Amino acid sequence: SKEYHIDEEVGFALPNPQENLPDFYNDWMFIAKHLPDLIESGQLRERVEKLNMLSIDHLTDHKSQRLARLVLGCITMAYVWGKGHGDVRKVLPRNIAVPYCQLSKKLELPPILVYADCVLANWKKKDPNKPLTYENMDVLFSFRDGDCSKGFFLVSLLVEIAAASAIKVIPTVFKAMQMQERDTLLKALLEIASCLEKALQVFHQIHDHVNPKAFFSVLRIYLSGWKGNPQLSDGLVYEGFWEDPKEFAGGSAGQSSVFQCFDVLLGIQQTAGGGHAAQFLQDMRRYMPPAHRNFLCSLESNPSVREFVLSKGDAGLREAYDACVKALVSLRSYHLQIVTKYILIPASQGGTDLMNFLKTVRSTTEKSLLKEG
Amino acid sequence: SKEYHIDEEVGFALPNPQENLPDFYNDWMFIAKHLPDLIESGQLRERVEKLNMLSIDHLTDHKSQRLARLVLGCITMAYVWGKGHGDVRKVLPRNIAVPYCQLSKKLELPPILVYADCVLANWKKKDPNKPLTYENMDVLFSFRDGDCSKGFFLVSLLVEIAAASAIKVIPTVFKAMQMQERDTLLKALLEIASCLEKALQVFHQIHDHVNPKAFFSVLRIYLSGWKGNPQLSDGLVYEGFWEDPKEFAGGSAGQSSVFQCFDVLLGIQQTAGGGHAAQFLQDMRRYMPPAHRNFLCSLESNPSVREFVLSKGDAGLREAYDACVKALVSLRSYHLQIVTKYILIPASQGGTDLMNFLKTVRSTTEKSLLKEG
Ligand code: HEM
Ligand code: HEM
Ligand SMILES: Cc1ccc(-c2csc3ncc(C(=O)NCCc4cccc(Cl)c4)n23)cc1
Ligand SMILES: Cc1ccc(-c2csc3ncc(C(=O)NCCc4cccc(Cl)c4)n23)cc1
Repeated sequence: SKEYHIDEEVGFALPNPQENLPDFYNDWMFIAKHLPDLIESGQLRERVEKLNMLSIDHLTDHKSQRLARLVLGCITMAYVWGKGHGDVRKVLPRNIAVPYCQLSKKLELPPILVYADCVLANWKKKDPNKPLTYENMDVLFSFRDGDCSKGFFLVSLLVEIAAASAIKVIPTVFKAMQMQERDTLLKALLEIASCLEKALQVFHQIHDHVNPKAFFSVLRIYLSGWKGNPQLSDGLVYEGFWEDPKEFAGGSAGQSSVFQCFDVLLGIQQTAGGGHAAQFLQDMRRYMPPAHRNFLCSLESNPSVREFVLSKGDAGLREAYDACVKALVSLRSYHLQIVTKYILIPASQGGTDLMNFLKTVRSTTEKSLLKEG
Repeated sequence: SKEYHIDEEVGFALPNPQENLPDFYNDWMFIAKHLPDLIESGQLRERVEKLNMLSIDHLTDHKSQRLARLVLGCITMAYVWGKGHGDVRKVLPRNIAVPYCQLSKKLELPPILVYADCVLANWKKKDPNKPLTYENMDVLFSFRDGDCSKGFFLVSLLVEIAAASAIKVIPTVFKAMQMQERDTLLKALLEIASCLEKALQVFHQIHDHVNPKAFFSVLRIYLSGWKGNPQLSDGLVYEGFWEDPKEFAGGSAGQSSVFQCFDVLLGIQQTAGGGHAAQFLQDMRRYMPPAHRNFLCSLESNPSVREFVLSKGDAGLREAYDACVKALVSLRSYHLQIVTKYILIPASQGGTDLMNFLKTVRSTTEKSLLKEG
């Protein structure tokens, strides 16, 4: 762990995200901040075309250009979708698309808003001395008023932070596998399982901050993409950067590195002969920061912990490994239970495909256990 | 150069491939060796459907179970595509599917024939002592008679080898970036550039040995997979193993580890952007020997050569870099020249999707140049 951009406190989240851009990009910042207003009042799209072409070079360091990608991503989502009710836009203005794509190419990310810049790069502590707890922090950007995006992004971010506690351990696991020290390894697996169960609570204790009208709410349509989307059948033209419409997938927490990482570590079959599930999740790595998608790979570069633990005929080891897998099914489940409270409930007078997707992943997790319970 | 299985003399190719399996696997070694005979006669699908389900216990050392993969592989393509005319099989026999997937999950490869299978692990020396040259060499397997097998696989392999002479220069490039030895880098870069030049020269001098009407021969039908293939809507069933029909891509020379690794090294980033071709080559990585994707990624873990050369304001070093890109572009252009000559022209008396895919891969290589202003 050196140049994988995994922070030891906040994990895959961008630590202390920059919340102010150079004055040069104030018009960008303005539209972005006042997203909820500009949309409902209708002038957003106008205020977007009002923008002249700005160069991205004044974005000197990593963090600033990161905030830029957030600012522009939102602006883009706001522009494409508008009030969200159906008035789409098939062409993104050159004075936005060109900077967006240039910077997007630079940071190695598709020119669409992703989990990495919408959750992990979209936050700040209120009082910089009080710890990272919900009541001490806030988002930087939301789409419309009462979309609960504050709570949605913040909790996910909090679960993301909570998982970092286990990342620290990973080298210990691979090292303890190499030098062949059962006791250290077993010890370390329990510690991971311990941290993954710690993540369950931040999920439990903090599920209070999303309103049952959040899917059916204005969100979800703002995180919608233009890949296989009937509304932009062929994708969005990024005017002055691409002669042709390009398709990019929308938002999915499949772009959260955390869960993929431990899916990999524990050898949970996430390539399992393809299938929408394992395949989707894979090509969702293309939407992760180049350093994180790189860390993921690197884990598979390492030998399987699952193949090791099997072969040792070690009861305490299996249980320890099972304890981690149990921790994931627990996580996936409470997530799934929370999801059903949000899809067949606000289906009141497409949403069942997701229900399957979740369940196939969770199932692949469950089938990984070594004691059937 | 460590645990990546990159032979000093033969690159990514299997060091010295095993010709004969263990005595046990003779029910297989027979079929595959007499495979052209058995397709035309229309007895292949039958002989396979009446076969002993030999267990994978007796194939042990690396060279053997890779030969096993090749054998089982061709057999599977023969059994699915039949004569190459219409008639198709959607299910693979328990007796041959199960030991194949047992060996596939074992060797961490997908249960389809691969470039690594039928090019890297498919050859021999007629005269064991003398150099690796065309006439000195012959393949181990084929599908039909005059089906263009030898030349295609052999020329590929010979270019793959020719290119490998550079893989050994890779560590220096990263050492010279670390120790910061400007001269050493420039030198090592010119050498890599020259290795690519030499491989194009090899391509020139042996291009003929590939049969002029190879694309249209049954070959392409036998190298067809079951991923986004209309003919196998849901993909092949490996029954006994997985109850569901599973989905895997047919052979593409985008599984050639060398070409991808020079893309990576020079920072051509074919694997970035999330676009159609971007996601493809990234997915083809899963169809490479495990030892090999790891190496590809290691390269990706390392600092960017392109970045380093851009930063230094060093025209000599810039030039030596371009030399490499030009050399990789030349390599691709000549390839595209012969692809046009073999596939476009004879179409008259998908054919475009292929031409487009190659062109972008070439274009995004040509675009990686430096000295432009
Ligand atoms: C509380 C409101 C939430 C709802 C309604 C919700 C809904 C969903 C839905 C519908 C999917 C499948 C569609 C997709 O993203 O591809 C999903 C996937 C996912 N969600 Fe959430 N989610 C919520 C909160 C969270 C939180 C707090 C986390 C933790 C960071 C999380 C992590 C994930 C992950 C990792 C996936 C990918 C599926 C997997 O790996 O199993 N979600 N979510
Ligand atoms: C002259 C006979 C050949 C023909 C007709 C031919 C045709 C093609 C076609 C149609 C593709 C795109 C389909 C795909 O693989 O996804 C392709 C890709 C490719 N071919 Fe060939 N090929 C030939 C010989 C070679 C040889 C000898 C090599 C050297 C190993 C080579 C290396 C590649 C590579 C690396 C790709 C991936 C795309 C790229 O890197 O630009 N080909 N070839
Ligand atoms: C840019 C971005 C990406 C992922 C997340 C995120 C964090 S936690 C989580 N679970 C699911 C998602 C997600 O965005 N999925 C798409 C569908 C969907 C989106 C929002 C609400 C609903 Cl109800 C359904 N997500 C947040 C932002
Ligand atoms: C399993 C396997 C994979 C790749 C190769 C190979 C080595 S060099 C090269 N160029 C293209 C390919 C290739 O097979 N691509 C598929 C399209 C195609 C192109 C030309 C002729 C035909 Cl018959 C088919 N290829 C050989 C075996």
